[PDB]
Amino acid sequence: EQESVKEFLAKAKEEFLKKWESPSQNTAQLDHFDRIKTLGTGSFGRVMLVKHKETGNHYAMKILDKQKVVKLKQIEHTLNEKRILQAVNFPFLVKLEFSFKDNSNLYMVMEYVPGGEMFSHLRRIGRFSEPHARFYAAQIVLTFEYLHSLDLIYRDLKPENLLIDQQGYIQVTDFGFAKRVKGRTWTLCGTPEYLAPEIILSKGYNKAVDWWALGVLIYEMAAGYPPFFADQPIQIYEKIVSGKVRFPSHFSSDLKDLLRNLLQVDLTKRFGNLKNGVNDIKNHKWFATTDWIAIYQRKVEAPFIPKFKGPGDTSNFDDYEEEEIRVSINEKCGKEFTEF
Ligand SMILES: CCN(CC)C[C@@H]1OC[C@@H](N)[C@H]1O
Repeated sequence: EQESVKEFLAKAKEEFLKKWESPSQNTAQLDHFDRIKTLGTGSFGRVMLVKHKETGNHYAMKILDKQKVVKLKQIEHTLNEKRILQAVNFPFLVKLEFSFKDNSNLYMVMEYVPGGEMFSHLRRIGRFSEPHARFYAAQIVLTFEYLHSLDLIYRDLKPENLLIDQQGYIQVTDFGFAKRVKGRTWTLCGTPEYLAPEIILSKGYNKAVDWWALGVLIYEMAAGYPPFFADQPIQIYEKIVSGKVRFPSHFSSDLKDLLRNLLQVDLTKRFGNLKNGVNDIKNHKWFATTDWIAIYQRKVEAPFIPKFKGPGDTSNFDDYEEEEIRVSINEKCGKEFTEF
């Protein structure tokens, strides 16, 4: 690589390691914010729009119930997410602004991105043109180059985790499965449609699983549906391990060639995991029109700008039942979350 790229990544790792070894803790509290609206809900918690009472700034507050985080690997993942997010810095990653805990919950307060999830926009339009898909894919390539150079694996790439910001660019959210890994790792995690074969087969795996998931994401953006789907996960898994994929006729030859090399079932032959690393992807013909420095500097005009009215507009997110944020009189699971 060029010396400027090598020095950029060396400085990035220096800055990450300093925050990694001295994590920030306890930088706000709950009654510093007004609650506005629930933006999403899951098995362990929810994400809410909030407004800081002194500054008037809007944020996305993720709330995790400590008593639903029971398994050893669930606790490990919860601690991974906050330690990594407070240490990273890159143009296409959502920024963590505050974190804290109380008797019942863990809290991560992020910048609020009002344009909504890529998933919503993709399902509304049907599919993205190849130049449109390529604009988003280039941002993921640069983000994985950054994360992998810090010895981080992301492990949750899917359209629901890619938010579109006020300039039409991607902000990646949800680091719940992200982990710092020297060598291999073994946990079964991720959504079935995006899982690489070596996760399904219970092997020790590495950063190659993120490049497989990029292949799935690019296919889904350009086709409108993912390459492997079925009603039961076991059926999805059979398709993934088989080594077969059918491409729509409208795909360009260059797109098909890139996807065959990302959706390579043999991890030792998969693009992103060869001796030239990420540069086999950056130099592929499908990316020949991409100005990689212009993308990083956000100087390229985006395919579209989301419609919203201001920094507190919630019209690009959907409606959920509004439930209490109960905080018990007694502390729960204090020992497990001491480092949070
Ligand atoms: C932090 C790990 N868990 C909570 C125990 C949450 C999962 O992380 C990835 C994300 N999509 C979510 O479902």
